[PDB]
Amino acid sequence: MKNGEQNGPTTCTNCFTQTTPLWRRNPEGQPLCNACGLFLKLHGVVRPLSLKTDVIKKRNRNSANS
DNA sequence: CAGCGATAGAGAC
DNA sequence: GTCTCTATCGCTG
Ligand SMILES: [Zn+2]
Repeated sequence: MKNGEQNGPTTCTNCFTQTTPLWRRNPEGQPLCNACGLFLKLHGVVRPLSLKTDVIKKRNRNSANS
């Protein structure tokens, strides 16, 4: 609905992180951030969310031009 | 033109 | 030396 606010802040229902380069979701339609959706889907087992970090290593980019 | 999945790399001990 | 975790890329419609 145009309010652009499901609630307001699209939040990871698994780790509450507001900072992420790509928003993922759970096969059940629940929103996830980058690592939760990528890790939970790949591992398929509960996980000490304590591995979570508010600091993300910025990587380079295989970009250039041509 | 934008978004997503899958794969691969690096670090620490 | 090995294992694990996470992010970015390329491709398509
Ligand atoms: Zn998350």
